[PDB]
Amino acid sequence: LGSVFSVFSEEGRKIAICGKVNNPGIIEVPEGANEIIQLCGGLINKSNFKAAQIGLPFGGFLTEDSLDKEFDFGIFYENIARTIIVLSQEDCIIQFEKFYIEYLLAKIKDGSYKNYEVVKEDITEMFNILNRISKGVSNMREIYLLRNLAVTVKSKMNQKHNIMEEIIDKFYEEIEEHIEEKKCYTSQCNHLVKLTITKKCIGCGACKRACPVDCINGELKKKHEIDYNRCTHCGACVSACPVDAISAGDNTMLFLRDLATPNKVVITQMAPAVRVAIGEAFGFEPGENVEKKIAAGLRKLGVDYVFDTSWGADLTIMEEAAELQERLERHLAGDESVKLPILTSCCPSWIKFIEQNYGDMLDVPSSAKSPMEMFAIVAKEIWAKEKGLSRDEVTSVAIMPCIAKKYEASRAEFSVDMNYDVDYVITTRELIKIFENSGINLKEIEDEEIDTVMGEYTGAGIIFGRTGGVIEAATRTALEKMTGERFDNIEFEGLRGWDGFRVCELEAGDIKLRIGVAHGLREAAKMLDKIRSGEEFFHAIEIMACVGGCIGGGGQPKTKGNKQAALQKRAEGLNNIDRSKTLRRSNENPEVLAIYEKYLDHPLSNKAHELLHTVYFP
Amino acid sequence: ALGSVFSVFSEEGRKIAICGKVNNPGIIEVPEGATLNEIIQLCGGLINKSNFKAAQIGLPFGGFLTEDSLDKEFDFGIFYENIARTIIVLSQEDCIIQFEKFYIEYLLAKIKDGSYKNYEVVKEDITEMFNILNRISKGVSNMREIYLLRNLAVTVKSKMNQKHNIMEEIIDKFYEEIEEHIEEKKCYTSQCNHLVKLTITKKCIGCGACKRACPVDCINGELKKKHEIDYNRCTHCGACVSACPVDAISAGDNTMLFLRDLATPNKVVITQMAPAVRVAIGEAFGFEPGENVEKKIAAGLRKLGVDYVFDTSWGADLTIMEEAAELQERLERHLAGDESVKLPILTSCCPSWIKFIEQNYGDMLDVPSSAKSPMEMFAIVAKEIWAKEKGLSRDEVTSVAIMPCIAKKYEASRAEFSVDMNYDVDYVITTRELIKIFENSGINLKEIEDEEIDTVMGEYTGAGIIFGRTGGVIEAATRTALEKMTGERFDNIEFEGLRGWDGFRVCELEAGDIKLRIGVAHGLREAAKMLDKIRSGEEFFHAIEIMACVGGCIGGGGQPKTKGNKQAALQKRAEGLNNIDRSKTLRRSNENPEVLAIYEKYLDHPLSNKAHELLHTVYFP
Ligand code: SF4
Ligand code: SF4
Ligand code: SF4
Ligand code: SF4
Ligand code: SF4
Ligand code: SF4
Ligand SMILES: [Cl-]
Ligand SMILES: [Cl-]
Ligand SMILES: [Cl-]
Ligand SMILES: [Cl-]
Ligand SMILES: [Cl-]
Ligand SMILES: [Cl-]
Ligand SMILES: [Cl-]
Ligand SMILES: [Cl-]
Ligand SMILES: [Cl-]
Ligand SMILES: [Cl-]
Ligand SMILES: [Cl-]
Ligand SMILES: [Cl-]
Ligand SMILES: [Zn+2]
Ligand SMILES: [Zn+2]
Repeated sequence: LGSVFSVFSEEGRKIAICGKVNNPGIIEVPEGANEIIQLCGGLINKSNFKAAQIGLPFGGFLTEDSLDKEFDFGIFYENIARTIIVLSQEDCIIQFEKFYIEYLLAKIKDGSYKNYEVVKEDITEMFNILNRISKGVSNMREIYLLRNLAVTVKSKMNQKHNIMEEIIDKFYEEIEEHIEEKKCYTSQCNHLVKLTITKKCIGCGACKRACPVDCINGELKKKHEIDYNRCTHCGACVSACPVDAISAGDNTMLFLRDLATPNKVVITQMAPAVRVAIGEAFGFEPGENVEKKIAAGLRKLGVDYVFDTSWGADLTIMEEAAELQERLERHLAGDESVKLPILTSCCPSWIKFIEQNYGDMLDVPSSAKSPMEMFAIVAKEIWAKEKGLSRDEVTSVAIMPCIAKKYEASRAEFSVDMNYDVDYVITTRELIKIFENSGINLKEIEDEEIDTVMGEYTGAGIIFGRTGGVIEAATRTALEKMTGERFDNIEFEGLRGWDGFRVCELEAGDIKLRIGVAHGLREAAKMLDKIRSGEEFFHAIEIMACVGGCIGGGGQPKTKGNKQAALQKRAEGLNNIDRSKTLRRSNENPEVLAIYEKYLDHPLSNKAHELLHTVYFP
Repeated sequence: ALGSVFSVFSEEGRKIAICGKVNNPGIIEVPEGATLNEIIQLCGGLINKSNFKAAQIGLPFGGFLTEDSLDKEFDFGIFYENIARTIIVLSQEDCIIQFEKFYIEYLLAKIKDGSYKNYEVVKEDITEMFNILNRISKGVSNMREIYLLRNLAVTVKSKMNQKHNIMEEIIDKFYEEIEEHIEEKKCYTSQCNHLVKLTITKKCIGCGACKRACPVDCINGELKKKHEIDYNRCTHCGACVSACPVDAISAGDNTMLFLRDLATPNKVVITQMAPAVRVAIGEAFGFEPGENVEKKIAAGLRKLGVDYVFDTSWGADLTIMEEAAELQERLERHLAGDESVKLPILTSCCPSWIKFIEQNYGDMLDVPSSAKSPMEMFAIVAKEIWAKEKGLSRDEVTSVAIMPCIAKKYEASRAEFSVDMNYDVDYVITTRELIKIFENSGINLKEIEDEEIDTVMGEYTGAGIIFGRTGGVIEAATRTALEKMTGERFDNIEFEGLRGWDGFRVCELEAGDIKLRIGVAHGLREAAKMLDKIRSGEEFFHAIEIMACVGGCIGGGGQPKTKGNKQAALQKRAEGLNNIDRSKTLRRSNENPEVLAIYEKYLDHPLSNKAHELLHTVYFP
C-alpha cells in the first residue's frame, strides 16, 4: 500500500509514512522532541498539515492540535499498525474517510477483526453516506445521520475518540461545502469537479483564441470563464494555458487508494491510441505499440484484470455498421424519413458541438454508445455478473487520452443507482506519472498479455485511435456484408490522410458511398456547413476533435520534436497494428460474437439497444 | 381489503371480485357463456370510456390478460388452486409501471410473512425487479433496466419452473410504454407522480381564463389557440387550475397510489394533514365552514387503512420553534448595528413565494427564513426519528400529506426533501381527493365516530393551527419571539393587527421595549405590491408573511369549492382556525411538549447544527 500526490506505491521504533509527505517510506524515527514531516521531507508542494491517521485499519486520528506542541510519541496507540497516512490541505476529507471505511470493511469482511462484526452494517451506512456526499446527491441531514452512526459505533467499540465524531467536529465546514455548494475544495471528488478556469488566470486570452466554438468570453486581462453550456470538452484550452489555471481534476489518488484497498476488484480498459504514445515517456518511438508493457505495469500496480477498449470498439462497429447498412438500405428504398449522413465517432466533443450549433442534424449521429461505455456496461452487467459480482464490487478504470472521456464517464446516463459504468478515467499523462514515481519502467518490464474475454480486438477496432479509423472500420464491415464480397485490400487509403476536411468515394459492387472526415472541430464546422448548404452530400461522416484523432489527445504526453511528424507516426503505428492483425474486420472478433450469441442475440436487437445504445440530445 | 376505482373505493361457484378501472367495482355473478368484455360491461364498463388494457387474475398469482382475451370465453381454469377468484381490470388510464410496482410489492409482502414459502428462493430477484420499477417511476433509469428485468424475469421463471412469467409478457406487450417512461421521462397516464409536471392539456379551448388569473403572467396564448405554461417562472399557486372551465390543466392525482399502498399488506402508512383541511373538508359532509372535524378525518383515515394519523400543526409548532429563534436573532443583530443582517425576515409555509422571489426579487434572496415548511419538518422527523425509534427504515414508512393545494405537491416532489430516492413526503393528497375517496368508500364524516390523532407528532398549539389562514404564521412566530424577548407573558395573545382580510396589511406590534413593523400579503399581486414598496423604501418591515391564496391555506385550490359567498366562507374557515386557537390551553408553539422533546432528545435547541441539518434547507441554492 502507498499514497502520495505526484504518486508513489510503497510496496519496535519503526513507523511507515505514506501520506502527503514527500518520499514515502518506513524511516527509523528519532526520539527527540512539527518538523517530523521534515524528517520525511515535508509535505508534497508545501501544503499545510491537515491530519494524520494512526494505523490503517484502526488507531487514532491526529489533527492540527498536535502540530507545534509535544507530539507524544507513545500516543501512537498500542495498535499503531506501524503505518501513518499523513494528510495535507490537498486531500479531501470525504475521500479519505471513504478509503478508511472501505479498508476497515474489507478487513471485517475477511475475518481479520470479528470484534467489529457487530458494527459492520453501521459502518457500511457511513460509507454509503460518504459516497452520496462525494456523488453530490445529499442534503445536510447526512451529517446528522453520520453523527448518530458515529455515536452508535463508539458505544459498542467503547472508544474515547471516535474518528467520525472528530471528523464532523473539525472539518464541518468542508462537509457543508460538499453538500450545500456541491464543491470539493481539493477537487478529489471527481463527480463534483467541472472544467474550470481558476484564480491563476492572468487574462492572456490564449484560451479564447484556441476555443473552436468560442466558449470563453472575457476581455482585457479580466479573468476568463468557460460557458459550460456550449463547452465541448475538447481540451484545447487546457493545453493552451501559459499557466495551470484550467483544472479538470486528476483521479490518480483515487486509483491508488482503490488499488490499496484489500479484496477490491480493479479492472482497466485502455483506449486504442494510448499504446502508441505512452512508451514515449520511457524511450520508445512514437507509434511503437507497448500495450503488453502497459498490461504488466498495471498488474504490478495491483490491477486484477487488464482489458482493452479496442474490444469495445469492435462491438461498437458491430452496432454502427448495422445501423449504417440499415440507413443505406432505407435510403436506396426511397424512405425519405431516413437521414444522411450517419455520423460514426467515439469522440464526445461532437455531441455538444452539434446540439448547440447544428440542431437540424440531431438525427445524423448513430445511437451507439462509445467503445469506452460499451465496454463498461458489458463489464458490469455481464462479465461481473458471470463472475458473481455486483456492479459496485467491480471498479472499472478507463485509461484514455482525453479530458472529454472524463466528462463522458461522468455523464449520468452511463450509470445506474449512482454506480457509474466507468468509475473514473486516468489519462495517459497521469498513468505515466504513476509509473514514473512507482519505479515502473515500461522499457525494462517484461511483457504480459491482456486478458482475453474483453481484450481481444481486430485492426478495425485499433484504427479507432486516429482520424478516419472509425468510419473505415464501419465501412469495412458494412460494405463487405452488403456486397457479399471479401475485399482483397481492406485498407481504404481515401479515409486516411491528414487534411482537416477529407472527402472519399468508396465503390464496392453496386454500392457507392461518399464519406466525409474531419479532425479539428473548425474543419468539422466547415464540413457540417457544407452539408447544410447542400454544397456537398455525404452518406457517412466522422468527426474528431483533436488533430490526428485520439493519438493527438490532450491527455497524451506532449509530443517531442516535430508535432505533425509525431502525430502521424502514432497514427501509422495504429495502422501497422491493424496490418499485423489476422482479423481486420470487427465482425470477426470471437469474443464480441460471443456477446451477441449469448446475451444480445444480434446487432440492433432490443437487448443490444438497451445495453449498447443511448439517447444523445434527449 | 383489496379495492380500486378511479373515483376510488377500497371495497373491503360463479362469483368474482372485480376491482379494476371498471365503473361499479364489486362482486359479480358471471353468466355461463361470458367473455371478459361481457363481465366488464356487467360492471358498467371502465371509468370514463377508456379501452381495456389488461386484467390481472389472482392478486399474488394467476395470469395476465391483454386485448387478445377480451372477446374470448372466460375459462375459469385460470383460477387455479386457492386463487380467491379476483380480477383487477386495467384501462388505458392506468400506468403499467405503477401497477407492476404494486403487484411486485404485494407478492413480496406475501412472501415475507411466510404464507408463500415456496417463492422465498426468488425473493431477492423479485425485490430487484421492484427496485428497477421504482427507478423507472422516479426517472433515474436507462434502457438497461429492461435488459435487467428480462433476465430477472427469466431467472424467476427458471427457479419456479414456470411456463409463463408475468414480467416477460409485460415487457413484450408494453415495451413502448416502458421505453417512453425511461427515454422520454413521460408517463402517458400521469400516475407516476415524479414524472408529472403542471401542464395544460389538449382539451384546452383557448378561453384565456388561466392567463388572466396568473399573478406572474406565466401563461401565453391567444384566441382558440392552446395556452402554455412557462414552467420556468411558475409558482404553482394553482390559480390557473381553479380558473379553467374544463379539465385542461392537470397536476397529477395520487389517489390510486394511496389506495394501492393502503391495500398492500404489512405496509406502514402514516398521514399528516394541513391545518386548513380540517375546517373545510366537513363542508362536503354537512358541516358548516370553519367547523373543526379533525377527529372525523382521523377515524375515516383509519377506516381506509392508515396505520398512524399525525398532524401538520405539530410540524408548524416545530417550524415556529426554529423561525421565532431566527427572527429574534435577526432583530438582535439589527439592533446591535449588524449591516450583515437583512430585514425583513419572511415567515411563510407557502412554496409559491420561492420562485416568486427568485424570479422577480433577486435582491431579496436573503429575506426568507431558512426553516423548512411544517410539512417537510414533519416528514424528516417521521422518517429519521420516529421510524428509526420504532425500528423501521425510511423506505418501510409511507408518509402521506393531506394538503389544500398543488403547491404542496410540487414541494413534496422537490429533490432536496429526499434521500436515496426516498422522498420525505411520499406524496400529497388534496382535500378534494380525500373527499372523493371517502365518498366512494362509504366513509361519512357526519356519522362516523370520533377518533383521536396520534400523540407524538399530532399534538399542536393554537399558534400552530392559525398557520392555515392569512397572517397566522407571523402571528405565531411573533407570539413566541416577543414573549421571549420581553420575558413577559401577554394577557391577550391575539394580535388583531395581523388579522383582517386586506390584500396588503401593515401592523405595528409593541411589547416592552420592542417595536415591530409587520407586513402581510395574501394573493401574489398583493405580495408584489408589498415587496415593491419594500424595495422603493416607501415602507420598512421587520418581518413579512406572504400567502399565495386569498385568505391563506383555507382558500387553497385543493379545498372543496365554497358554497354561497366565496369570501364569507373563506373568512368562516379562517375564524374556525382562530376559534380552534382560542380553544387550546397552549397558544404558543414553544409550549408544545412533543416538540420540546424533539429538541431535548435529538436537536438540543433551535438553530443548532442538528436542527439546521434536519429542519432547514437552502431555498435559492
Ligand atoms: S489561457 Fe489560461 S491564463 Fe490565459 S486566459 Fe485562458 S485561462 Fe487565463
Ligand atoms: S474545452 Fe474546448 S470548448 Fe470547452 S472551452 Fe476549452 S476549448 Fe472551448
Ligand atoms: S478525439 Fe479522441 S482524444 Fe481528442 S477528444 Fe475526441 S476522443 Fe478525446
Ligand atoms: S383555462 Fe383551461 S381552457 Fe381556458 S385557456 Fe387556460 S387552460 Fe385552456
Ligand atoms: S400556477 Fe399560478 S403561476 Fe403557475 S401558471 Fe398557474 S397560475 Fe400562473
Ligand atoms: S397558500 Fe396555503 S394553500 Fe394557497 S398555496 Fe400557499 S400553501 Fe398552498
Ligand atoms: Cl488489488
Ligand atoms: Cl471510446
Ligand atoms: Cl491474448
Ligand atoms: Cl499531444
Ligand atoms: Cl440470449
Ligand atoms: Cl414474477
Ligand atoms: Cl394498512
Ligand atoms: Cl406546511
Ligand atoms: Cl419520536
Ligand atoms: Cl406538480
Ligand atoms: Cl391526543
Ligand atoms: Cl376553495
Ligand atoms: Zn471531496
Ligand atoms: Zn408511469
